Amino acid sequence: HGKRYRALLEKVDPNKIYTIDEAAHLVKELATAKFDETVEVHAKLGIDPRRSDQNVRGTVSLPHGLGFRNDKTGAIHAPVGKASFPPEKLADNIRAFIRALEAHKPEGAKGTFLRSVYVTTTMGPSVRINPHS
RNA sequence: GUGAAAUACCACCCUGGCGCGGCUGGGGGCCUAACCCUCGGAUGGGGGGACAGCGCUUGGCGGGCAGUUUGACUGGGGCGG
Ligand SMILES: [Mg+2]
Ligand SMILES: [Mg+2]
Ligand SMILES: [Mg+2]
Ligand SMILES: [Mg+2]
Ligand SMILES: [Mg+2]
Ligand SMILES: [Mg+2]
Ligand SMILES: [Mg+2]
Ligand SMILES: [Mg+2]
Ligand SMILES: [Mg+2]
Ligand SMILES: [Mg+2]
Ligand SMILES: [Mg+2]
Ligand SMILES: [Mg+2]
Ligand SMILES: [Mg+2]
Ligand SMILES: [Mg+2]
Repeated sequence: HGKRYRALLEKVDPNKIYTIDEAAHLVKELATAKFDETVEVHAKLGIDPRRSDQNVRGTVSLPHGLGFRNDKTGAIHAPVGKASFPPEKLADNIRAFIRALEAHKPEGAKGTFLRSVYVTTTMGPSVRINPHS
């Protein structure tokens, strides 16, 4: 890689599990990008994609504005916006969409579901965050 | 742009691979000091050796033994029915 996140990886730690509100505020400072940062935080899920009965879909737009689908490998992705929103508001938006997921969580789906959510951007790292606290 | 999927820095995952480490399971070899055998001698020497033996536990083979079962009707009983 470059020195983009080799300047930035000694301040942000993947090893020791973290929670949202303390690890939420660093998402715009962790991206050294030149342009237009669109943050994406994600976790994979414990449902077997090999059966379509357990899949999940929809379109639910976020309150704040532009600026959910599971794959066949069983992870989850979604855009939360554009550069736009600041660092301290996302404790409000970092628990926002994350509670729209579990709405359509399947019943015959087996296992702990939000597994490892790593707060990231298009431009950014692996850092542990709790889905809840 | 004629394949529908886009060839960026990223993370989050699939599949096989190596790499380190964490809990590890399995194999091999050598060693002696437990344990076993032995030695005119021994707090020692030689041999076998963590096997074997012995305890607890697992499943198996098991008339060598043990306890028993092996029906009634019936022109006697069995055989047949
Ligand atoms: Mg030897
Ligand atoms: Mg010896
Ligand atoms: Mg001796
Ligand atoms: Mg000896
Ligand atoms: Mg020897
Ligand atoms: Mg033994
Ligand atoms: Mg008998
Ligand atoms: Mg018998
Ligand atoms: Mg008899
Ligand atoms: Mg009779
Ligand atoms: Mg008669
Ligand atoms: Mg008669
Ligand atoms: Mg008769
Ligand atoms: Mg008869």
